[PDB]
Amino acid sequence: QGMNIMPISESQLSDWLALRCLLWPDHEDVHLQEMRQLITQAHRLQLLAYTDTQQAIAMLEASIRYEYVNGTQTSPVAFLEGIFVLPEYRRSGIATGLVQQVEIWAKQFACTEFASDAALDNQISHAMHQALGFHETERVVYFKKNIG
Amino acid sequence: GMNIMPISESQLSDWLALRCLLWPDHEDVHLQEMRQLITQAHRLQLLAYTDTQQAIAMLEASIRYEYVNGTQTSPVAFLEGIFVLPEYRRSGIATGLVQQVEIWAKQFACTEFASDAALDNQISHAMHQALGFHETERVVYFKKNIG
Ligand SMILES: [Cl-]
Ligand SMILES: [Cl-]
Ligand SMILES: [Cl-]
Ligand SMILES: [Cl-]
Ligand SMILES: [Cl-]
Ligand SMILES: [Cl-]
Ligand SMILES: [Cl-]
Repeated sequence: QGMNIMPISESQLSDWLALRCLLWPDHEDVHLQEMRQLITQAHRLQLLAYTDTQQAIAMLEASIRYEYVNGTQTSPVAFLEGIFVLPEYRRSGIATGLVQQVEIWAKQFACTEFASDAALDNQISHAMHQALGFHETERVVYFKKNIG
Repeated sequence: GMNIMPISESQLSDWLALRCLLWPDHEDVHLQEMRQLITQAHRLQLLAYTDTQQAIAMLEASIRYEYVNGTQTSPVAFLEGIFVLPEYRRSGIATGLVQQVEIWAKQFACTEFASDAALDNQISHAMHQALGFHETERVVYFKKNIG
């Protein structure tokens, strides 16, 4: 009679896409191509939260990382790839419940650290991360060049 | 006539000495990390030597198969670290060290060469530009404990 978290199945790709496009606006086929791979992967977790009326109101994606993640001292570590809750549902703390499901899952992979990141100019994401129990570790500038 | 060479198991001394300046830590920690690196196919570590066979620069790099911020390809080469003695920077040995990674990376089927730096290390940012890198993203990292 409230909210409910579940790992995403192929049957729920549309509900996943609808929220995923709000988080990361992009071409539908790019999303779907990625979504279909992720659900076959053991090192990936993707969840949806539903209401009574079967409305998908939140999603989370996470991974297990074996390469060095900034701010960490162990490997592997869990990593938050994306989380999105509809505004009307933020005060419900379903985001806390989603995060907690990753930790149970990450514990299976012998992880003791759960990392994430956010754009430097997105302070709201910084406030959200702290509200979920994350603390800041490092601020980083990324560079790259083409290899000719 | 500076010479750039991959680091052998008998050059830990020169490597350690430059590696300690770049990342101050304790010797036995460095050393056992260094010994592991040498055997790894996805890793490259170089030293630059002068005429007098004085070690004046070092570089470490890796191939990354997991997502690196700012890139759109996988895998990518990644600059793990680079140090040139202050006195030898004006010689552009850092440039010659980067080039050796690219050749190595090309031959690993990479097309992008990524790196990062602490936000408060503007000198590194100036150095990355000097080496031909351009900025892709600025990012804050977070963490919480599980067990
Ligand atoms: Cl798999
Ligand atoms: Cl359903
Ligand atoms: Cl959210
Ligand atoms: Cl980002
Ligand atoms: Cl190997
Ligand atoms: Cl330098
Ligand atoms: Cl860093």
